[PDB]
Amino acid sequence: MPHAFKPGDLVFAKMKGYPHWPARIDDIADGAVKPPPNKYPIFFFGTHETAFLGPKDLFPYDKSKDKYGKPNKRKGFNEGLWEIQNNPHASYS
Repeated sequence: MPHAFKPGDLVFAKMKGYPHWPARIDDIADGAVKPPPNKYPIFFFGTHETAFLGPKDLFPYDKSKDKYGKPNKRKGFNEGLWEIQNNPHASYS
């Protein structure tokens, strides 16, 4: 049975106006800005952008990849597919 989301989990993350996007739940570094309550820091692969999202926009990667893990025209998307498949826990700093 599923647990709550935790840093390191891989997802497709949904934002208004964008396709479901390969992403991870990030850690928050010491001294770094924390997310709002009930929100997680999402690191989007490919773009390497962060946004704060709740579980309603987070689709676990293993269950979702056959649907959402397909090339997309949008900038950064296909780089993002490579990252989540090939080195999803690397530093992209």
